[PDB]
Amino acid sequence: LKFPTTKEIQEAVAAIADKFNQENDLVDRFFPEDSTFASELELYLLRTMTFVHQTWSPLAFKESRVWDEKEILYLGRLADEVQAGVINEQIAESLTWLMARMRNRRRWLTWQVMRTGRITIQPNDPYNPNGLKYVIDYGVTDIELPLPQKFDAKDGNGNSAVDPIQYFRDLIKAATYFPDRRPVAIIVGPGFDEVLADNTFVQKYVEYEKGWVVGQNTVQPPREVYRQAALDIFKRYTGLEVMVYDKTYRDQDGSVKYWIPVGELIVLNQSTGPVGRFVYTAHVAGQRNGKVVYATGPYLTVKDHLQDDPPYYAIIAGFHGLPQLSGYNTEDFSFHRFKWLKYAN
Amino acid sequence: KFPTTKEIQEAVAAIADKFNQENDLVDRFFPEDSTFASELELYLLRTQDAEQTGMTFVHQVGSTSLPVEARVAKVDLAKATWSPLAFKESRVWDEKEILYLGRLADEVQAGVINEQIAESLTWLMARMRNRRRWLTWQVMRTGRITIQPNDPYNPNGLKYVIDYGVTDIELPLPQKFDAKDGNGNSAVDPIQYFRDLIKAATYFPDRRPVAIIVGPGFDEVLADNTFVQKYVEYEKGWVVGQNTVQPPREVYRQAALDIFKRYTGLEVMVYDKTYRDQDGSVKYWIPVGELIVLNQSTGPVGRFVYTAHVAGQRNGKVVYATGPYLTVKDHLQDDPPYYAIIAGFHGLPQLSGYNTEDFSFHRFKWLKYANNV
Amino acid sequence: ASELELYLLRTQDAEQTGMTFVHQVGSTSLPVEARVAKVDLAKATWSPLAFKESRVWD
Repeated sequence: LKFPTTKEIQEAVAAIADKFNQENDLVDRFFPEDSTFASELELYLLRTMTFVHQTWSPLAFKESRVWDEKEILYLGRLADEVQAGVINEQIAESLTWLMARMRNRRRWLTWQVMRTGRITIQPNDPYNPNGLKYVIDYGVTDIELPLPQKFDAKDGNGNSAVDPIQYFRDLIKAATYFPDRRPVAIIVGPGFDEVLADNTFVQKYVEYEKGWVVGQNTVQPPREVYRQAALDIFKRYTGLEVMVYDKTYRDQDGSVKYWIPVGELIVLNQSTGPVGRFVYTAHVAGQRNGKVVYATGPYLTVKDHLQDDPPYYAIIAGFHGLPQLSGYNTEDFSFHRFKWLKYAN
Repeated sequence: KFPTTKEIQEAVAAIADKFNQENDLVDRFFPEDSTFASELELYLLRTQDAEQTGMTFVHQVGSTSLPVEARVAKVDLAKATWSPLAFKESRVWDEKEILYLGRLADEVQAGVINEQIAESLTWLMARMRNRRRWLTWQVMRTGRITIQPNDPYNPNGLKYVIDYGVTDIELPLPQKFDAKDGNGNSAVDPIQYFRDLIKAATYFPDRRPVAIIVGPGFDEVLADNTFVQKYVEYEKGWVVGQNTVQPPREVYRQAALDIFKRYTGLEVMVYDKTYRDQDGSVKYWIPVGELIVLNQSTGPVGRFVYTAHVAGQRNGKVVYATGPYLTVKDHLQDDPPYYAIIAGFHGLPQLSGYNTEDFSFHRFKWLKYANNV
Repeated sequence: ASELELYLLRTQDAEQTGMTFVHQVGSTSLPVEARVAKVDLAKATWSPLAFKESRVWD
């Protein structure tokens, strides 16, 4: 008996989405969920006095994985009486892998639109069959930061060239007049402290406080300490937050890709909280027996091909999406909120 | 969220009526006809004239009649090897614009979709008509039909070389018209050239150039011909030695086609029309320079034939449609997101009645001289 | 609708004829190109303006 329950499918989709939103994350909180009824091909948006009296198209994606329906009716005709409970487990595992690659897709869109700014897709991706390309602009003043010189440059026994404490101090001085240019929080998912451990300017400044001079009392400040002390040291010196968030990536390559770039950093300066938006847009569904309706959540339903002489059993959680950038300024058209320097040589 | 089907058929008939209200040369030459057959006989046959005259017999009294030589239908016994090339097409719409118009036309879903319906129907009718024009003009300008994937309606390469055995589809020009000699003069009087064609056709019934077709301007080539220049000089009574010194080029251009049509007696017709095949360069069916003559008559040559409609037949014994059709395809439920309509035809234009006497048949020929632009 | 649809893009001409799609009958289908009309184009850039004006006499 291949009978699956539809309200129970909605409840299991609710449980799977509860598990998906259970694993919460920073980049999810930057570009959050939103569901409108009108797309109108509007992606790059603009958003930013109680008087005393007397440019894109919507980029969409849906998911469906096929299985062997002959294997399915094989097992469902063999295990006859406990068919429903045995098959609902496979329904659960199917919805698990479904929601897994779906959340990987949405979160993929978010970290791709952050660390690179733009979104262009290729036919060469094995994630998708066809891969027809579509490009989306950015609208930011500076997509990335300038550098005087790189950070993993060595001189002597162990020393890094430029001090990011002194450089962000100079940014504090230059942004005292304009507090929108002062970096509020820095974002680093994978490892970033091997260069701050190289800074014997900074290790020397720490042992100035600690009173063991590198030539007088101690011999060599061990960089393995500074690999997990440099966060507290850099925060004590400059005075901004450090947040560490990193995930895996399921693709044909199998290489676990961090979503923050390895090495350098990610910087916000203007504000704190959600930058931009993910926009759920409308799903095409059944028109109706009556009249039209647009889906307001990622719609999910089942497909049986028992009736069809070419058989294939699958399921689809069909919906359509849209990425939204940050609310642009009403003073200039380029709107800077995120930036990042680059020393990944 | 869809218009009516009989209203869509009436609207497509209205668009076809607006299309056919605009006539054409090539619509006059090859009017439509329909067959349930598909054998695609490459030639019709009709030949019985005074150039096929014959006469009765000198027979004596009281003897047996000397009978008729029956060479006509005996030589007419042959079989044709050709196959119809059916031309069918179907637009489609992305589901994004379907939902876009379902949202944007929440107040009036009828008209804002019916305008797109009329646009798609009329543009598809125009593409069909220009495909038929391509077929007819392409066979009339070369004698044969050839296909390759280089031509941008053919991504596939489904190529079918169809020839019709016209004897000399083209005409020898020893050189072009406007070959410059002396300082600069003409190589050949075109009118004296056409009267040489008549002079060769003094004994021949179907070599005598009756009417002529040309797409673009060749009149500047006429003005470069010092023969036509001297004709216009004698026409207005001017003398380049004595009366005038230099008339313009544009007196010559103005008087050239007039003096040509008056002296040669063949009707010059101009039917340059328009096609680009996704290349931007909208071209004329006849290229520049070279021109197509007719030497049999002026009248209908050939026949456009509708090949029978292949379709989902019915429950029982079948019958096919007899002209261009239309049907819609709704995929609002299906997994690939689209909507589509389809309206094709199955057909082929056929040539005229061949001569039943011999295999030779040539109502039209063409000569090439476009050596400089 | 005040569509702000400034530049109309309607190549509805006999100049843009193309041809019908040559296809082998009996074989599997191949539709005609709807991208010859349009595939993907951005939004229209206009500020759709307005005329309103009022007469007056004392």
